[PDB]
Amino acid sequence: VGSIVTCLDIPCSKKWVLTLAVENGATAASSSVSATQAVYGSSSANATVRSADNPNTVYAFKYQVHITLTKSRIRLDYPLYYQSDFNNKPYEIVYKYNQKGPLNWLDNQCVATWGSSDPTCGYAYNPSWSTKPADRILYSQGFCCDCNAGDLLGLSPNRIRGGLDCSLLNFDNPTESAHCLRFDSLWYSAFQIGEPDVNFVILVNVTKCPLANNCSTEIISLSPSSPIGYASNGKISAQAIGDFAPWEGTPSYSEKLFFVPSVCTDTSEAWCVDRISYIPTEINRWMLIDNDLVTITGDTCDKIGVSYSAFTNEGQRCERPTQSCLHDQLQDYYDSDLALEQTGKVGSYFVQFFGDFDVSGLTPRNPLLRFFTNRTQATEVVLQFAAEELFYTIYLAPARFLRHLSKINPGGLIDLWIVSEGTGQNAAQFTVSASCEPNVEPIQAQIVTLAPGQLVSISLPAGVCNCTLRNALGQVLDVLVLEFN
Ligand SMILES: *[C@@H]1O[C@H](CO)[C@@H](O[C@@H]2O[C@H](CO)[C@@H](O[C@@H]3O[C@H](CO)[C@@H](O)[C@H](O[C@@H]4O[C@H](CO)[C@@H](O)[C@H](O[C@H]5O[C@H](CO)[C@@H](O)[C@H](O)[C@@H]5O)[C@@H]4O)[C@@H]3O)[C@H](O)[C@H]2NC(C)=O)[C@H](O)[C@H]1NC(C)=O
Ligand SMILES: *[C@@H]1O[C@H](CO)[C@@H](O)[C@H](O)[C@H]1NC(C)=O
Repeated sequence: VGSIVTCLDIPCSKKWVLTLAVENGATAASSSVSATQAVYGSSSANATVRSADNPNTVYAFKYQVHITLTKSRIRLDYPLYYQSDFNNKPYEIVYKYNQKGPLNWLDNQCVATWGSSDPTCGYAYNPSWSTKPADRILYSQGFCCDCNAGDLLGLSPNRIRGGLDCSLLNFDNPTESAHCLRFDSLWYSAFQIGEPDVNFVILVNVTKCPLANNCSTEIISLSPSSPIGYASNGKISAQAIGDFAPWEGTPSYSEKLFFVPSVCTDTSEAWCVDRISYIPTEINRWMLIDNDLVTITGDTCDKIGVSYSAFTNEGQRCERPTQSCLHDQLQDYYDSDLALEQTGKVGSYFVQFFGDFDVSGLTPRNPLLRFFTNRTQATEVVLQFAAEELFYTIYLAPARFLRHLSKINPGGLIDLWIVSEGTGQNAAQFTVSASCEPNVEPIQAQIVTLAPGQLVSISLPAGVCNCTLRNALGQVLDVLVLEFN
């Protein structure tokens, strides 16, 4: 049980403070109880609460109080920091014709020199919707391959990427090829990951019921981010207490990037609309991928985010097969883990393979990285109650029998004098009992009310009388023995 404090300079004049602990657990059908629950003001002994200062006052429950605390599973929430967006699978297209016919060195050359208004691949622009030549993206026009001798050794070595037949002397036969970088419809958003925060929910049910010798219910929710809640017009407050910091050994994903599918540039591709659908089977296919598998600058080949500079500047580009520089993309990680998921094995990139990923309440374009855990831990919950309506005051003053005045005259009439000593204006109720034993009919006790400093006399109708003074609540103050007859 808790004590009662005066409300120092949380709205109250007097305040009941109680501290409880609640712990979470995996209950089952058989053992279904993890709750912390306590009742107050129901038994005849726990009906009063000691005061912090001035013990002469105790507070009795006006209602019987039911408080129940339950704790959710413990979740690790990883803060996300937006990096940029990344294409799912870039692909190379090869052009060997244009609107004039086959590409060749004589009458219809492949054009990819920077600055030309005539690139066979076209340019890309930044912003993408622009056609201003000043907004052309460097290296976006791709590059040409032809039936010449490159700087390195060989005879017509640049024919390989475009599949050119450098032996036919024929104007229907193209002798040059253009190579352009393109991005498929699906774009992922990538996030950096911070160190996790702990999260849980504590439900506090406070139920007031009448005394017995209708019920009311208020629910307070508590969390590490919102640790203080109120109820019944600020008359009640609950607060979770402790170091909510993550523990040692919690998994860290700092070196990784959170890859969330976000955008379809061509919404007419049903496969793309599926990849961004916020349903649990696809959200569990979002990916954590090591940062060193990504190129944020796009000038590194065979890395997530590869772009025009890496594609065009690859050494001996024309001697390489198509789609070179474009390996190991998000689509390849997806297919790799998808086949593992489709065969009951454990992959390396899907979030479902990292733990109990929370898919609830996720809104598109506002993703989160949250994992439920094994953890069970106790959390102290401090409760405060405005005592104005929960308790009425009960005062306890000292009280003596005035021995120099309380006598017995020789008919049974006991003249008793009681004094309450001290200062105060709050009366206290006292019970006076008499136990005259030898052949004396019973004497009924009587309640007397005395404020500090007051003094009253009451008469009670070979013997001896045991007279006892009792407090308003389960105490005895003074006892005097007096002879009779
Ligand atoms: C906040 O906290 C307070 C108290 O801490 C809660 O109030 C308490 O709610 C309890 C249930 O909600 C309630 O206990 C009930 O007592 C009733 C009898 O007085 C029961 O009818 C009631 O439901 C039963 O529970 C049984 C458990 O299995 C169940 O078997 C039973 O169903 C069988 O029995 C009926 C016949 O009664 C058949 O018709 C039926 O077909 C089944 O055979 C039934 O479900 C439960 O036992 C407490 O009395 C409440 N205490 C107080 C002080 O009010 C609040 O609910 C909490 N608030 C919130 C929001 O959580
Ligand atoms: C929880 O921990 C226990 C041992 O402490 C382990 O056996 C169990 O597999 C764990 N479960 C989960 C879901 O982490």
